[PDB]
Amino acid sequence: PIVQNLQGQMVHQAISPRTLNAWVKVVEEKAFSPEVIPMFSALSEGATPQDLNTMLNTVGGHQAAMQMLKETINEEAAEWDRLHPVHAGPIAPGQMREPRGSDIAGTTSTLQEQIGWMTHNPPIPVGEIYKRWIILGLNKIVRMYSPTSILDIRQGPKEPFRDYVDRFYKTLRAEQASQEVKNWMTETLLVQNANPDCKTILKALGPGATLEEMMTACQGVGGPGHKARVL
Amino acid sequence: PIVQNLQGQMVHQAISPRTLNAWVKVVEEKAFSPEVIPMFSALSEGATPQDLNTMLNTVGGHQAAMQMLKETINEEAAEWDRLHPVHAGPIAPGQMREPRGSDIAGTTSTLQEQIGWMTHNPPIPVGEIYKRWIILGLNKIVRMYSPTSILDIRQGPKEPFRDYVDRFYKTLRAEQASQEVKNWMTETLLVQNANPDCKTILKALGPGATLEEMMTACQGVGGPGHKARVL
Amino acid sequence: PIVQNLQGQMVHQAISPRTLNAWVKVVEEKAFSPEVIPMFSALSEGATPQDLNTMLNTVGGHQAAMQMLKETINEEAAEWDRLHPVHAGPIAPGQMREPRGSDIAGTTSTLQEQIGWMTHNPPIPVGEIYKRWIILGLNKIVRMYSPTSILDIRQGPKEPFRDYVDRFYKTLRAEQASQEVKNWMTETLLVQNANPDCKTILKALGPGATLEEMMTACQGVGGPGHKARVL
Amino acid sequence: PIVQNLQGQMVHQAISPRTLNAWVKVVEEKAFSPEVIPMFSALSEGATPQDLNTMLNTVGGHQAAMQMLKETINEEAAEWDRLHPVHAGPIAPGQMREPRGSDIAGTTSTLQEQIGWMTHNPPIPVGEIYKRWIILGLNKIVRMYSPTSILDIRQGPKEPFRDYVDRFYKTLRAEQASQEVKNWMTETLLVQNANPDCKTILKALGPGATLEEMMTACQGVGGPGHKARVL
Amino acid sequence: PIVQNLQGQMVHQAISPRTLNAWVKVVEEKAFSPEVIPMFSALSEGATPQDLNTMLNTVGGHQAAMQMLKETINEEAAEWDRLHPVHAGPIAPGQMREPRGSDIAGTTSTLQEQIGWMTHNPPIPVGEIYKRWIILGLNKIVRMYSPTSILDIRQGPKEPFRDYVDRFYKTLRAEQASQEVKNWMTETLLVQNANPDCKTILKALGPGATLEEMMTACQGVGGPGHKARVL
Amino acid sequence: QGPKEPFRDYVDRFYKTLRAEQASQEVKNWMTETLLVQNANPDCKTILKALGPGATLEEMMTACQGVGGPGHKARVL
Repeated sequence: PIVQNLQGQMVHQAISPRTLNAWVKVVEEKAFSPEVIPMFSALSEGATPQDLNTMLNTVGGHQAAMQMLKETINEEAAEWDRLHPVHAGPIAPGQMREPRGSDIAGTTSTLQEQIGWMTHNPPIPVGEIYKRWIILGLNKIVRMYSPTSILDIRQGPKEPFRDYVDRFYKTLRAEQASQEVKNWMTETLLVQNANPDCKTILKALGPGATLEEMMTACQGVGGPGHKARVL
Repeated sequence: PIVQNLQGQMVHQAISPRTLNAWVKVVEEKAFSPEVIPMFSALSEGATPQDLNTMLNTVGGHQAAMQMLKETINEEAAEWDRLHPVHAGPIAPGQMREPRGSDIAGTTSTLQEQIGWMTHNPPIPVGEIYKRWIILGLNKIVRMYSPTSILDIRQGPKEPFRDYVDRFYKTLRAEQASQEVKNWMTETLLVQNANPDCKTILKALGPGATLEEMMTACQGVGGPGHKARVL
Repeated sequence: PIVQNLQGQMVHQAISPRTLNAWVKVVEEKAFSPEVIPMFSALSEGATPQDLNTMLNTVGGHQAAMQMLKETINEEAAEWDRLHPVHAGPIAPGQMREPRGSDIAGTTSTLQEQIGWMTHNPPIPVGEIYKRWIILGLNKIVRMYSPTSILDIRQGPKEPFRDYVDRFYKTLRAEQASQEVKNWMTETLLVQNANPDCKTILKALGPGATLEEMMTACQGVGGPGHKARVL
Repeated sequence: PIVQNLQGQMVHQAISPRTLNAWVKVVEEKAFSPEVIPMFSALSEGATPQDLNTMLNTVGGHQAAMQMLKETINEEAAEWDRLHPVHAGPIAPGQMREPRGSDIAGTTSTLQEQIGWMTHNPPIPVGEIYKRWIILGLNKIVRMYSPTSILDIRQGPKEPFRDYVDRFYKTLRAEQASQEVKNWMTETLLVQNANPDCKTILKALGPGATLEEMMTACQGVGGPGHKARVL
Repeated sequence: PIVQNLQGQMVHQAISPRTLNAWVKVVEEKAFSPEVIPMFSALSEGATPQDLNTMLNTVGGHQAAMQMLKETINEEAAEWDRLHPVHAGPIAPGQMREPRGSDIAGTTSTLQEQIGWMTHNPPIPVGEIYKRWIILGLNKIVRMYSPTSILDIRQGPKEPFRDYVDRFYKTLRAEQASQEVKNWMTETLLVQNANPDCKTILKALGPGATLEEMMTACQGVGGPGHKARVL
Repeated sequence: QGPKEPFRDYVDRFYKTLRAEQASQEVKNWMTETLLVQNANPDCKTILKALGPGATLEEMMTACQGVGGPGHKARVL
């Protein structure tokens, strides 16, 4: 990845072996889990596209989903090529002819070519753009991973409040919805998908109370509430 | 976070993957433990909001607790904007414009501009207030987790003094109240929750005996309040 | 190996000891997997023959595969020497005496003179061609471990679409044949070996379906055709 | 080792503990197995006699075997005073003097002096010969391979082709004979030590077949060779 | 300890937790073995007395030998004081009062004082004198550690040659006597206490020869030797 | 070499098959050195081992004549 600042101009240096192996181990046990999307951003320091392509090409046994992500990245590349300012093709001598949609990715451009417009000309943030296109494909994969749909989720009569809340919040991560819509859904969904025992104390707490306040009261009641022999 | 000073100007540096693994791993083993709250503060050198939001967003199973913490952060941010000193509307020419409560949060703010208000014009301690709000949310989380009260922690007939004192102090970590008030209560609580036979040594020392003095006496009697080594 | 640019002339830095440990460890967990082939190139910091050769010599288990790869390299080196433009007679003093097939290889070359022709004079791709030949040999090695052929990829009466897709993707990584033909083949191969119930729901999608469109349809169906039972 | 050139004259840098750990681990996992020799060579960067001798001295349980290696190093050293130039006795003031066979090792040399003839006046190849002497002695440790011979390797009735190949390549590294002799012998050996069931298809494939061709062909043959019915 | 030279004069910088763990792990799993003496030498980078004393006091459960080691060092410090006393007492102003016999120990000398006489004036390697005494104590300790005397080296009837030669050379690690003595007993002892079957082979090999030849002859024979007699 | 087969019958078999070896002289010399020890029966292999490294056919034949039969049946007690 591109590194170095204090010791002068940026230099692309190789990915550390430990980081590559550590990433593979995370992928084994957190294969399609929503937690991977912020982890990927944190781990991938230095915006070089070749390294990002290398990370997606080194995936093991359960790789299949990653080729859909690559096809999605190509759709975004096609969007850059034709649905954004297209360009003539020929350029006036003295300019590096500027990247095409597929040149953003590893498909038609090499490491030396990409690095050239990242430091020998005013920077083009190709790695940020390529990474953003990867994140857009990752949103689809986490959405498809999801086991049960929100209307088919319901709290059992032998199911605690802790688990019911945990099932909802874990499932909510894969939705890909906006904050305003998520807040609207959350307010009624808790009452709507509840069991009768939980609903008995929840309706008593009722509208107005925020997440923490409802949770504080509900945790105090405990388990699946009424008569669950918790004392 | 933004680092460097001895080497010249400050630069925003991405967090280590080792630090991220250590955070994920302690969350995997000690998920809701009170030991996490001092540990998080010690780990988080440079409280830059974007990086802090990423650490919360990379948490596994207990997403519901994290979202309750996020609502607490929104509640504190809203409180800062409305109830803590207000800042004027139309900013003066050539100034960076002081952030509002919403701008403190990584969720509703962008990095380049955020680095600018934290490095150009006079210091704004946005990281420290954001960290304090996170610590307050963590204090709320240990309260949700706790299954028993400090009045319910009591020594069994065959349970050692060592086992009892450990439970009492582990439980005490999440009891949040005034130190002067806690001290005043504690003298009764230590004798109150001990088993009858083992309570005898605590009673024998009487008024003015501190935990060191009690522990020193407890070296001789040993175990669950045993008959002494020499009769 | 040879790396450094902005901070001065290139220096032949030795490989990390972790790289040696990781190389043995990856072989221990997954010796014949195709995922090792891109991973090997990510650990290459200057493709200098002598240190790249050390990786081949440190393998234990599947020694026969490595020895076969070495036999293949001898043929590729000979192909460069004889089937590609032949090397002329005696040269004058002060020249680097143009590399032949066995000079590119570590077997008849010395490291000091190898570095000399490689980069003391304008760069020559001696390490790059050697690295590329190794990838060609690695393709043969992973291709001899796969039991099932493309016609033997089937779906049972109780096998879900996701497992069938996973087997197809695992097989896709073992292809080693023309990409354009393979893509154009992929369009009809999946529906061919699908059982009537599976085939019937797949037939509804029709010609020219994209990978995302196909996966979206597959995600909806899930099971071994549309409507599960006893599993 | 002594390193640095572009950043100033070379300085002695102590070897990292992880290098010794890798050497000990290799010995722990597979004591005298052939993998140790390139691992030792890989970690012998710089090649200063004192630094190289640390690995020889750090071996635990198997240090008695290393006494023979130490004897071999002294045998090669005795030869440096005999088969190689004997030099002369009176070397006049102002020289670092071309060392004797016994001066190569740390036993008769002081580190400052040893480093002195490696960079103060034109470098002496002390590390090159010392590293080679250790490799030559390690190349005699192959003799210690208890109950291991090519003549004992005969494939059983229910033993797969891959087991036979594994056994053949395991003892192949212990041959210690010339490459031409190995090739001439190899043609007979491959068919000779095979079981009758797998030998039958090798006979059908017949003369003029290379190692790659035979190994590639045998993938589709399966197990100990195609099994018949019990009727 | 004192480290580096590239940035300027050496800096007193504490050891890595990884380095500290390596020392604890080696001592816990290999105790007081002769292999720990070169390991300690390689794990003690930078000759600062305080840090060397700290290494001895940070050892795990088995510290009895460590206390004896410090006691033997204390006697050596007393020997050093009386060995050099000509400069004892008053000196001309501008001299750092110099290290006396007890000041070689980190316990008697303050840290700023240690660093001052190490790094300002022409180097006095006080930590290397302290380490020489530690190595001397370790040399005493291995003799105590040895579970057998050299007079009790013998081979049982079902005991193999590999164990007998290994025991003899392992014992020679702790003998302390000059290398001539070790060579001298090797010439005559081996045929004396070998088991009847092995003893016949050693006797039959007869006068002269070297360990490589003896080892080679012993390897063909195998195990505790053939049961039947020869001539 | 068989159980009751002596060195003379065995060496004759080896030289008979070595006539049709059809390989380089250098390879034949390398094989010649180790084949007699490798293919000898346990009892008769002992003299070949006893002579050890650097042996010549003249020395080996001298030794083989003196040990006789299909090898002496080695004592234990």
